[PDB]
Amino acid sequence: METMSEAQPQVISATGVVKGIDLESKKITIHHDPIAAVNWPEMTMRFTITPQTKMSEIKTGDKVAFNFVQQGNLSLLQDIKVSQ
Repeated sequence: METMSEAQPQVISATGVVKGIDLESKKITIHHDPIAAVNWPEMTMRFTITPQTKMSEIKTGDKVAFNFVQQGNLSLLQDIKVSQ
């Protein structure tokens, strides 16, 4: 079995409810539905805003859909928006 890696983070899609937003510390705290791709159960997790994250208007209590990558020991948001 080949073990070499192109080291390129998969984009992980998830849903949850926003519990806290800290634009300055670059963290959005989200109580998410389970995420099968990474074998995470329902949890509250801190996700990181990068300068490239495609933000939209979100607030505490919103149901959101979001995408993130696992890279540099952090969960880096690719985008986030309100969701059904």
